[PDB]
Amino acid sequence: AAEIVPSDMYKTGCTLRFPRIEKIRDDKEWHECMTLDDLEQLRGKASGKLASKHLYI
DNA sequence: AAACATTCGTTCACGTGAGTTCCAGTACAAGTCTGGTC
Repeated sequence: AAEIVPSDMYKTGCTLRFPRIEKIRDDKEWHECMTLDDLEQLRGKASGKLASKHLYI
């Protein structure tokens, strides 16, 4: 997703911008899902934008 | 004088380069489905 933005249609209080599926993980169990704490940490890490680090070459 | 070896023009098979047709991979563009909010 491009970023995480506030919303009122979802329980987490936030929704993704431009979401798309990259892979249906057949190796991850259901209990390995993200947690609200991790989502809050990711949201606060870079002001909601999911692109933080710098391209290198 | 008679027998054997060599040479020559011919013949066949097999291999390699250039032309033509057909199909797969690639590129791009448009269509279709979806997401989010105000």
